[PDB]
Amino acid sequence: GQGPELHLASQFVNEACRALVFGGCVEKSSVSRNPEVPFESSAYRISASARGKELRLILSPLPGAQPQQEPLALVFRFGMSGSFQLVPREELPRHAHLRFYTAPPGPRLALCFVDIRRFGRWDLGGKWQPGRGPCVLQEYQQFRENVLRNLADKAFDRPICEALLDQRFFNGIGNYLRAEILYRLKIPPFEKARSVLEALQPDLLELCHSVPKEVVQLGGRGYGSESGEEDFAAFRAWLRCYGMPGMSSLQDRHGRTIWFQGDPGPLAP
DNA sequence: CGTCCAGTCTAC
DNA sequence: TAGACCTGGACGG
Repeated sequence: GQGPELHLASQFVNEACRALVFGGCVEKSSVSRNPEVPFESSAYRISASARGKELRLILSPLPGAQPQQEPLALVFRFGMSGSFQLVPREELPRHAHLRFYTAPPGPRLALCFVDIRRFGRWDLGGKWQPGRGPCVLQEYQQFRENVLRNLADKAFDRPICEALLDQRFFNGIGNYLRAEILYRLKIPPFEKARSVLEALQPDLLELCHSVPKEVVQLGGRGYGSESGEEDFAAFRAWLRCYGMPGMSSLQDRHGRTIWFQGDPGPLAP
C-alpha cells in the first residue's frame, strides 16, 4: 500500500475490532522471516494508527486479563501486497502470516496480516522507522516544513518523480500517487526536484496531502462496504494518469514506471 | 509452457 | 547503484 491504503487499513482495524475481544497468542506462519510476537492475554483489544507507509497496532489487555501484561505495539510496512482481513478462524486466507484470534463468546474470527509476496515487515518496538519524514496525510505542516528546510539535501538533485518516492521527505507517496500529483500540476516528471520546490519557499507540496486525501475519502481499497470489484471500479475511475490510455511512461533510475502527459522534462532518460 | 509486470533493503 | 526479496495474473507461443 501507499499512505491511503495504510490509512484505510488502520480505519478497518479500528471499526472491525471496536466490539471484539481477542484472547491467546499471536500466531506467525511457519514461512515468515519476521519476528515471533511474544504476547499472550485471556482478553485484549486491538486498535491502530497510520503514519505514511507504516501502520502501528496496539494490543491492549482488558483489566484483570491474565497473564499480567502491558500493552504491546507492533509497526507494519505492507510492501507490494500487505493487508489486514477479519475472517472466520477456520477460513484463513493463503499468506495469512500473522493471526490474532477473537476470544469466546461468539463467532471465532481471526484478524490476519495477509502478504502474498512477503515484502511486508513488522517490528516489535512501537517506534516509527527512524529516517521516515512526517505523514503527508496526518502531519502536513510538519511534512511541508521538513522538505522546505532541507532542499540542499542531495535527494533534491534527483528528478522530481524520484524525489517523491524518497520516504525521508514524502512518507506515504508511492508510484500511482507521484503520477497523479505531477499530472494535476502538469509538472514534467524529470524536472529537477530542487527547481520545482525552490519555486515554493495549490502547489506540489499541498497536493502531496490533498491528492492522497481524495483516495482516503473514496474509501474502499480492500476495506469498503462495497464489493472487491465495486471499490476497484471507483478507484480506476478516480485515476487520471497512472496506466491510463493516451499517457506516456518511462523507467526512472530504479526501474519504477512513471506515468505522465506531454514533456518528460530535462533529466529524462 | 514461457515472459513480464506489479517498496524497501542490503551488499556492492 | 543493481540485484534480491516473492507470488500470481495477464498475455504470448
